[PDB]
Amino acid sequence: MFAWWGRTVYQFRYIVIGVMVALCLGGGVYGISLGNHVTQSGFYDEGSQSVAASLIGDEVYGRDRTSHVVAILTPPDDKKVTDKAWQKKVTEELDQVVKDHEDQIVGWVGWLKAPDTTDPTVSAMKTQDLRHTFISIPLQGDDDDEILKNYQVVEPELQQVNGGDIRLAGLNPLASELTGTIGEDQKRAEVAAIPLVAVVLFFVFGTVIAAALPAIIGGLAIAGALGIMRLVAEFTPVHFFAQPVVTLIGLGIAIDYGLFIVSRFREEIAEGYDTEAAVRRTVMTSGRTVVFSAVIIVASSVPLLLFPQGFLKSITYAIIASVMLAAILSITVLAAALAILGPRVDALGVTTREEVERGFWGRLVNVVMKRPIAFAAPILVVMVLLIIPLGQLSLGGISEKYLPPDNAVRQSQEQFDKLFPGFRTEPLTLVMKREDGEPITDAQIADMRAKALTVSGFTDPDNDPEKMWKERPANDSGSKDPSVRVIQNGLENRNDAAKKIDELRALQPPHGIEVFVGGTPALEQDSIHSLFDKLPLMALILIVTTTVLMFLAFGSVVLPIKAALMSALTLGSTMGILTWMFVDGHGSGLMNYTPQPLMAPMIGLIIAVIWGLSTDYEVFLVSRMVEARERGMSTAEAIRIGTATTGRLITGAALILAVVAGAFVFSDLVMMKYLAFGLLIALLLDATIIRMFLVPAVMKLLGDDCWWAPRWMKRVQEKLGLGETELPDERK
Ligand SMILES: CCCCCCCCCCCCO[C@@H]1O[C@H](CO)[C@@H](O[C@H]2O[C@H](CO)[C@@H](O)[C@H](O)[C@H]2O)[C@H](O)[C@H]1O
Repeated sequence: MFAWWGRTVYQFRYIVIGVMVALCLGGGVYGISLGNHVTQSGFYDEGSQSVAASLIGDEVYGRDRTSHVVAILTPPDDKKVTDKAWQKKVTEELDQVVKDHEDQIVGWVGWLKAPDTTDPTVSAMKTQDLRHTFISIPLQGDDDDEILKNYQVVEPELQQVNGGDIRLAGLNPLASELTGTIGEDQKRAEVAAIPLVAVVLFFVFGTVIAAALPAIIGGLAIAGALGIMRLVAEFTPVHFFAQPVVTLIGLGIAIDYGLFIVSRFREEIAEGYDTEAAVRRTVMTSGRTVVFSAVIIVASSVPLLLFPQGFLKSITYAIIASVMLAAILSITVLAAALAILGPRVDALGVTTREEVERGFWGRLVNVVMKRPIAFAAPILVVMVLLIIPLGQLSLGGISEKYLPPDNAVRQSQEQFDKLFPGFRTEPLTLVMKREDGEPITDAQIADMRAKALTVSGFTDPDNDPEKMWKERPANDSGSKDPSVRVIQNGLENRNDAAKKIDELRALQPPHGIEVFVGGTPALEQDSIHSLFDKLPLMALILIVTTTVLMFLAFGSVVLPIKAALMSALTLGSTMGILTWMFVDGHGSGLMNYTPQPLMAPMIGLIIAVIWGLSTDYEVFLVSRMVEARERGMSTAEAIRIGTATTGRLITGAALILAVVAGAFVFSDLVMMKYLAFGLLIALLLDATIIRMFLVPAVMKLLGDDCWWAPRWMKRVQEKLGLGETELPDERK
């Protein structure tokens, strides 16, 4: 199968370069417009009750646009807000930007619009010392994405009022700053990561052309991957986070895939094979290894589709499209480029000891295999102790804390929450709905409200139980159906969300009406629950599919079960350190972030990426161990030769993916630091502790058992065209 494709990619080398590059280049220009068709929601279980409570509530009471923008206005020269001359100056500036942007702004609302008023909440829009006052600027739009795109049209002119002294906070100033970290992370990779991976590529090949090919394949991969997702956006929504994942993960392992193809090609050239025979032996070995490695990551990402979070679904599609296009380009464009170029892939040089490290790998493995229990036992018990911090796992939602504490937009929100306490609330909603269609009586409301007061832990700023669980305000865009009435109240502690939500759902609603418990604490706790309910079924599918794929890439049954254990150990040890640094705070003062509960759908993603990544690096290693073993060599020889003919490649393939990960660990977005650190930690763990010690030690204990497989299972692999674990007699 790969032997057949090895020679066909040489006979049609000119057209597979022309056609496949054209598709990858066509998707690039078609993918430039991808940033204009992305959404920000998908963190909640869309088929849950808290979401239903939000759909019903917005349909009846209307969407709330009061929290879109809150602008803190401060008069210069210590003037008080009662300065009539200053009020006239800023109101005209506000009336001016609304006049110029009627299509983006509904209007502005606040104490300035009525300085002499008797409304308490409007009079609370000013501080007791008359030095600050805030306004609400509701924005136009039918969904949260159109609203945010309207705030970004007016923010510069809005920021210029009051001599520039205006603090913008609320839902949209933060969302602009959160989604803006994406571009900050891309530009940081284009000026700091892609130059670093250029000098890493040159120190493995010594010539510019051999080093430039994996980068070209990686560029063609993301170019064609951004085009695939732009086509996906024509049918279903896609999230903003799916663009960095293509750069953070797809661009990294695509260069890794293109690395084993070019290295194996130069290896066959030095052995004395001609250009056609070389590209066929790489496809039978590295090309086969890369295809298996790509399908494994796919098998690591599809179980996330069991999870109902659309944020996850959009990301799996980006991982699938990036790793598969990478493998396809590796055995098409790259394999044919090596066929056209040939040994003048080593021609140019930098002007335009490789055998001594390969011996150091042999010496280290012989030390490991000589006293293996002295290496396996201390390593695996240390990794188990690194899983202990995972017991302190807490889960939360998005807030202004996802930015560094020195972020101006975050500070403007925190300044609002201390000058004007009471306006910012996260209430749990009791959405009452009658199936009669008849109005809900005032007694039905006071009855459901009386049951909500039997549940402690709810906010009471007035110090009166009669003022608790008020009705939600009715905006002028909602159909005031008296069949549906909702009452809401916030919590004294967010940590009581899961507890108090269950206490509200346990209340017996009035005879005819049915109650839906919603609010952002309910939305968060329902996405948490949906992940950890299908997390075991996800892990079951994740493990059995990756294991059988390695049984085909290799020829053994115990080797895939070994790697699964070494991948589970690397997983738990990596997530325990992350819980130790992003939840408990160890490393927050240096990396500039605040420890806080994690986004629950993000632990599902980090499980998928780390697993498929650690398995891929096991496939890169053992593929040469089995290939040497298939030549009749002993187990200790197959091990040594395995981790010596690839000990430099796997080392180099890890630094590249670590550099691009090291560029996202500086992201102002904290959950990107969590993801990029997870790749950085697991990469170092796999490429050093696992590869150099735990793999040779455990395989030495097993001996010839390492390669064993039942016979009725080896012929199946053989039957499919996947039994090319060993090469043919060739003369060169
Ligand atoms: C390959 C890996 C396979 C791993 C298999 C994992 C199986 C499932 C693990 C436990 C499942 C239960 O999931 C449980 O959800 C509740 C929801 O409150 C979490 O509760 C935790 O988070 C929520 C939200 O902050 C709150 O309860 C509180 O922060 C904390 O107690 C528990 O921490 C978690 O244990």
